[PDB]
Amino acid sequence: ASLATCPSSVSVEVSADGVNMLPLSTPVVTSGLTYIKIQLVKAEVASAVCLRLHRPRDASTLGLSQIKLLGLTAFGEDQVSK
Amino acid sequence: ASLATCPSSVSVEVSADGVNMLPLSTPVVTSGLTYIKIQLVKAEVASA
Repeated sequence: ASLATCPSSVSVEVSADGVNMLPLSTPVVTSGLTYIKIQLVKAEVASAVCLRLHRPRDASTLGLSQIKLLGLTAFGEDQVSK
Repeated sequence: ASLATCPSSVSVEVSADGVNMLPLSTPVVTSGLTYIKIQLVKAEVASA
């Protein structure tokens, strides 16, 4: 409804062991985006994730609706050619 | 109310004589801006 409060850029840091927190890339810009998709080409073994959301371009507040964490569990063509 | 449709960048061109249309600068990004302000340091005599 009011995405003027959407963060300008978000920086994701992951932790397989849950303590060593390492960045993944430069903060991806998110201003003016209705649907935030961050694809991971390589599926990452993660126990802890830190989301550093930066201040919006023309706002001092953050308005958020839902966080989804899409992944696979341990037991939940090109792969043979090599 | 719904600024998801706000343009990403605007490129302003002026014409003192109204025919020779020429750019002023690189398009300034504007996505996620509620108030679009372009300050002109040197005031410009523009007809178009």
